[PDB]
Amino acid sequence: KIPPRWLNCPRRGQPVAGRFLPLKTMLGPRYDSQVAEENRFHPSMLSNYLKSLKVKMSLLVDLTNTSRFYDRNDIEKEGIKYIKLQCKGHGECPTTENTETFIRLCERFNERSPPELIGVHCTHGFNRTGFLICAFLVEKMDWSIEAAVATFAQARPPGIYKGDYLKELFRRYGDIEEAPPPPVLPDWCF
Ligand SMILES: [Mg+2]
Repeated sequence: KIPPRWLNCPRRGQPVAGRFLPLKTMLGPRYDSQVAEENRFHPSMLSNYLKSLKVKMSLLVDLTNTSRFYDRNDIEKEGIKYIKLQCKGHGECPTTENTETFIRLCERFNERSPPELIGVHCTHGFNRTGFLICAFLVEKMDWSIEAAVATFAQARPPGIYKGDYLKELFRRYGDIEEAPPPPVLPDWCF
């Protein structure tokens, strides 16, 4: 069955720090009977959009822990590197090991010229996706965690919305006492 709350979720956010493109998961043609034409998001739709802007994606990081949504070959056949990065389950935020894995991978690709984007997606494109992007911005790009979280909230509204995720990012990179409460969600979520 298609994931819950996916149909109304925007396919992509704005790019973050000129490098990361946050996305919800694509769903291949296997789900066409459950998804109306206007709401589809096959992998081809992402690559055709990038081609239309003369933009290349160097790497797509899939944080879903499943291969049931789309065919990784639809990404790889276009010359985009595909990585399935398994993250801590049970609703917990990504571990320090997961974040190191993500940073080790993305640092091999973030400095290409000409510039290319790194796509990042979980099922919906907000919590695991925003957590790992923020961790990279702080650890490798020297942004403050306040700036990272606020930029991700404006690029992919409403941003990270699990309060435990926000608190863990501030415990790791700032002052846990200053972590913001989760945002109030928009009506489309439910
Ligand atoms: Mg096909």
